[PDB]
Formats: sequence, C-alpha cells, structure tokens
Amino acid sequence: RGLDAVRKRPGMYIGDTDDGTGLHHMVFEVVDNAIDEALAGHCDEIIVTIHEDESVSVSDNGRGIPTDIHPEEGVSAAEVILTILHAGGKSGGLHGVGVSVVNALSSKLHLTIYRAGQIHEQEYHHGDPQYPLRVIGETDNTGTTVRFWPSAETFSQTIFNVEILARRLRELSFLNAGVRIVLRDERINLEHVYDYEG
Ligand SMILES: CO[C@@H]1[C@@H](OC(N)=O)[C@@H](O)[C@H](Oc2ccc3c(O)c(NC(=O)c4ccc(O)c(CC=C(C)C)c4)c(=O)oc3c2C)OC1(C)C
Repeated sequence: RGLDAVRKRPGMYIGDTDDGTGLHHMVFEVVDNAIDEALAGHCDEIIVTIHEDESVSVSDNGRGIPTDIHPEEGVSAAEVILTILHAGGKSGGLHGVGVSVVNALSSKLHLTIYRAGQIHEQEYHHGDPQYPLRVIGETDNTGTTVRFWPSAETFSQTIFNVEILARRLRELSFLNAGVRIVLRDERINLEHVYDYEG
C-alpha cells in the first residue's frame, strides 16, 4: 500500500508522462540516489546503461543499500527504501523522491546490492516485491545496481533518448567533482565518460 499514492497520481510525482520529461525524470531520480552516495563520500563512479531491451541500469560503487531486516518492519531495509516514500523535502513532478517512485511506475525493476561480501537481489513488478531480498553470491565490491523497465501503462512513450540523458549527465559531472559518470547505449554501441576531478 506504500506505493498506492504514486500509482494513483503518477504525474504529481514524476511529471508529464507524455512529452518524455517524466520518462527521463525516472532515470534522474535513480542517478540522484547514487549522487547522494557520492556527496556522502562513498561513491566515485556511476554507470548509466540503456539496454537493447530499452530498460535502463544505474550502477554505483557506493556502500550498497543496507540489506538487514529491521524487525520493526519485517523486511530488508532495501525493500523499505523501494516500497515506502521517504519523509524529507521534495520535468515537472517532485525532485528528490528517489527510487520508490521509479519502482511504483516500472512494470519491472531489478535491484542488485554488493555489500558485506555478498551479492543480494530483489525483483519488483509495478512496485510489488516478487520475493524477499536474497543472497546469490560473494563479492569483494560494494554498490547498488537498479535496472528498470518503465510501465507502458503509465508512459505513452517508453524509449529513452541518449542525448537528453547525456546532456543532464554532463551537467551532473560538472556539479559533482570527483565522480566518474559513464553513459552506455547498447542500442548504438556508444560509451561516454564524464570525469570532472576539478
Ligand atoms: C536508494 O537508496 C539510497 C542510496 O542510493 C544508493 N544508490 O546508494 C543512497 O542515496 C543513500 O544510501 C544510504 C544512506 C544511508 C546509509 C547509512 O546511514 C548507513 N549506515 C549504517 O550504519 C546502516 C547500516 C544498516 C542499516 O540498515 C542502516 C539503515 C538503512 C537505511 C537508511 C536504508 C544504516 C549505510 O551503511 O548505508 C547508507 C546508505 C547506502 O540513501 C538511500 C539508501 C535512500
């Protein structure tokens, strides 16, 4: 029920769902979550991939979203982040809502966390967890990957424009010294790297 308010008023949260601004806002909200991990001093690389299947991945080398079950809540902290709107201040719509809104408006979302020597994943359909967050391997790395398929029920157009993403990612690179920002478009075999060390 945590995501019901977003399913009911997608436009209020993400912006215009027709003109493509709301659609690209979905990527920017996930990137903003990775930028916060960089501002916290924990992340210095963010990779945005537009996939052949038209889904988008955002991967960071941050701490990784915490995976521990808060008995209070009964589920992994990550599931709380993905299925409950935060309480802080917040293309039209709201700026800084983060991944909960993106989850709600995605037909599918796949979460991978690299944390505490372990690889954890969870899948959502339209914001509903399909199974509890689970361990699937070991890793020496840390960070978070969010891959999402924006809902064809919510957005009249679902094809990401590599130029709109590239232009905003260059602004963010300039605004965030020391963060290596990579954009990959597998549809056209493009890679851009923006690295402003300052
Ligand atoms: C979408 O998640 C975002 C994160 O996005 C990314 N890409 O990392 C990032 O923006 C930021 O991530 C934080 C924000 C706060 C803490 C944080 O305070 C940590 N400190 C702890 O000792 C800790 C350890 C376990 C634990 O369950 C929690 C609370 C869990 C939270 C805040 C989800 C905190 C920690 O390890 O990781 C943190 C992380 C990874 O805030 C989220 C979780 C909403």
